[PDB]
Amino acid sequence: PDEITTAWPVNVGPLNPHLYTPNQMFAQSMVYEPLVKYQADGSVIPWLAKSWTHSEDGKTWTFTLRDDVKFSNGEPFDAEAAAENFRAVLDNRQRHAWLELANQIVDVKALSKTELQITLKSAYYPFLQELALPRPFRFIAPSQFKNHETMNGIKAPIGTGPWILQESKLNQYDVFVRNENYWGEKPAIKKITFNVIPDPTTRAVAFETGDIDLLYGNEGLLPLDTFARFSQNPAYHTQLSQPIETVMLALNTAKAPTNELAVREALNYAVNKKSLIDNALYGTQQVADTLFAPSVPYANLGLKPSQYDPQKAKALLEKAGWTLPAGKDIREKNGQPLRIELSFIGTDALSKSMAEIIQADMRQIGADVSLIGEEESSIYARQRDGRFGMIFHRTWGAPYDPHAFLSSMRVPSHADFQAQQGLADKPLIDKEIGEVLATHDETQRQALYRDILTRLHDEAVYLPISYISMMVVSKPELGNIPYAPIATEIPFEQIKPV
Repeated sequence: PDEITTAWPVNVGPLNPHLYTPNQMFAQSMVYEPLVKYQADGSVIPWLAKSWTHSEDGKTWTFTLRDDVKFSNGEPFDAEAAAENFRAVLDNRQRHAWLELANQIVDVKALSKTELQITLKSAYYPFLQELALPRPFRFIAPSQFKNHETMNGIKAPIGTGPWILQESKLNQYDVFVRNENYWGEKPAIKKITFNVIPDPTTRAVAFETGDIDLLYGNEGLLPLDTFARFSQNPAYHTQLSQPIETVMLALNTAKAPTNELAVREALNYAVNKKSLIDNALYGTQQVADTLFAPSVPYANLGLKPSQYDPQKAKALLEKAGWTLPAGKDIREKNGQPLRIELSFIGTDALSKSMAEIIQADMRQIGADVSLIGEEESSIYARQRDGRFGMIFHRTWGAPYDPHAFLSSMRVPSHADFQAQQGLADKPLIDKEIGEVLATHDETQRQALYRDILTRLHDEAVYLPISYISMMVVSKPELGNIPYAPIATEIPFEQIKPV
């Protein structure tokens, strides 16, 4: 009644707060906590830090910490424990290159038990928002470091947060219980069991049978026709949030024939996205015309959508010299067929379904898309090294969008750098992304985001497909299930059946 059972496609991992896979971000966020806490309005509030000051040049910050917080094993949280966490994270600095605060922090020291001083290389504006992320700047008890580090593993995953990992059984389940000595608000739920169920259909079956009480996740959570059925079944409860991030193709500007602007612009008019969403996504998601929805901070720019218009796509191709050989449906230019490889995770039925639609729509304008569905490791390798024509991709949701997603475009081992590498203006874009991150002149910050997002739109680097939502299927007794401000978090401590 105050215990729930839910599911996740894999175990939560070791819950090292400072590492990535196989740790699951939402589980790191249940056990470990930040200095400051992200809010839906884009601000942060005091959290383990009660307050803070900064220097006039914006580079030196001093946080006053709570003095009443203990880790779940009774050891105190104080500035020394925080400073040792920052050292453990930055001892592995290379791994966090995607996150610009990890390159900005030049020193962290405890000035006393309650005062923590962080010095930055520059006046990095997103500092507090990156400190609020699920990882890596959250705090494990230093006693649980292994030989004074975390990058080589941890002992027990001891955090300050409202949940404690009770036990994990690999390939089976993970069980958390409420922290009875939490410094903040006491959750209503006392125990949460996660059953490991990798297949979406099997998840839906688990819920119908009553084996689980709650499913919570993005558009991959369960089959969408099933979800629509469940939303009409008065024995169940369902929800669909307002959109949290964009799903899009990345087009390789450095690889033929996507290296041609006119080919990328044509592809951007070839897909009927509303039909795609109604055919493959059961009508449950929203059409996307831009990298970021106009509701994302800094991104209400009046960018012009490319509406589905196969006549215009064909015209653009014809004008660029891609015309149809006698008796053939696939265009050719300089003897080369207009062929494009579309990469995605082959096991993933929803991705395959979308890819088949996109392939069919692009065949109608004379582009031959070849589907390359591979296991996830091979797709991630392709993202990193630029071995793709088109690849499925997504943004990151709040509080990463847009700043941190844009920051990462500079990192060479990410899909977006690779996709953009054929642009003559790539250096300028990357210089402008560095400038926007440290700008405190609000007019210049808006102007730099407008320039970067407008160049990316006008160069047709992406094919935005949908703004996707979180969705929930639950037993009615759990009541209304809230959403967290951070798109990757699950706010279990806010569920309040009574």
